[PDB]
Amino acid sequence: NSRYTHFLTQHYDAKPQGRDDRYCESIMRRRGLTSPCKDINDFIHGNKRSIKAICENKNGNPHRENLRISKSSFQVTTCKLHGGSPWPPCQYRATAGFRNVVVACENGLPVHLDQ
Repeated sequence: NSRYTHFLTQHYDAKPQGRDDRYCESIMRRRGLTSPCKDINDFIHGNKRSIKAICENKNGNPHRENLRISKSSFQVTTCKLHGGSPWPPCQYRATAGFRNVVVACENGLPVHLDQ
């Protein structure tokens, strides 16, 4: 698993078209993160197998206490809440970045994104 499933719902979108403010506003609503508005949330893009592989030597290294960092870089879109209210409509500003990602793994599956 349930935590791996939750990780995908909250943090994975394979192939976005736009990666702009409108995208953030749409996907945050679709993934159930707007009641109340989540303040910051990252979405990782690309192939699911590469993300799972962070949990193995194939695409990851030990990081800090009990986390793992990816060897490869990923396209990641950060959505940051704008305005002063916790309640909809939730307005977001998007950053379309590219970087290594840090996760915690359990039984070989990512279950938490650091962020």
